[PDB]
Amino acid sequence: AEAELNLPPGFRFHPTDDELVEHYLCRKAAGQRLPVPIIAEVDLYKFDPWDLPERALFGAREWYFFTPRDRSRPNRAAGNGYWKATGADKPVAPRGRTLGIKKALVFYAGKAPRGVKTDWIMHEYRLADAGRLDDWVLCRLYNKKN
Amino acid sequence: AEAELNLPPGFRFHPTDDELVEHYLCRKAAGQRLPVPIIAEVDLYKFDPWDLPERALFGAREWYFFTPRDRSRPNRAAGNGYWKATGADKPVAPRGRTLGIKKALVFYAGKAPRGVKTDWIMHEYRLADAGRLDDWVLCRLYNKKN
Repeated sequence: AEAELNLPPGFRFHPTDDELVEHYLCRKAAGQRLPVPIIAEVDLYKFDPWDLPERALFGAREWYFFTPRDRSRPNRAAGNGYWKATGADKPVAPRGRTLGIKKALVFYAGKAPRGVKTDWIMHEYRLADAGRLDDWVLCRLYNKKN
Repeated sequence: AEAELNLPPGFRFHPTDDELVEHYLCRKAAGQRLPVPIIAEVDLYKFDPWDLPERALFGAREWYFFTPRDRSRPNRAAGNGYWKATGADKPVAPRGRTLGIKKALVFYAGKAPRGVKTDWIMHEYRLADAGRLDDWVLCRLYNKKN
């Protein structure tokens, strides 16, 4: 939607875990210029997931945000519901002593534990004692039934 | 590997079905210039899949070839083995009266039916009476355990 501002057909943003952490999350936490300004900044955990694509700077099937928060926890309260951890923190280990951590979540609309599973999924990527701060995480959102 | 000749990190070839058919297979069968010259041409069904990435013009996890052949069939003999259909032809219907067909295959090394399943997968994309010829198909190859 502004990954539209350059490319030949079939080319699009489809980073690896090493790339998301190394050239996006890392740089934002080090106050480095991003390779391109395509990740929207939002107070994400204040939202219901269906109000999120709003709002993203690009994307049709999946969306990318910089939000404030994490530093390991099953769950993450948000909007009029909560996110529930779908797996374990997964080490993401770029070249340096840089260390990322991705975790997968599912939104439940409603207050715990009487919440109901939706098809909204999120991958939260946090700098997990890498090096570069707290402070920012980088999230990829999307619905299972696209 | 030469999708390397341009782009910002996390950007790469990751086309949709509509895009593969519309701007790649279609153009090759109409003798139109490709948006970029990144699809290798090979006599694919003469090969064993592990000799294919050779050979591709780019790619680390998945690979794209233009090969001669199809026009619907469970199976496709190839190399010292055969490909076996993993599902049904799937309509791919870009904007025009253009109509593609993707089908999914699994290689079995060995002669039928005493062949043994490998983790090589292939998506064959053929122009299925679209419009533009026979003649070329467009294949995406990759191993399940990357």
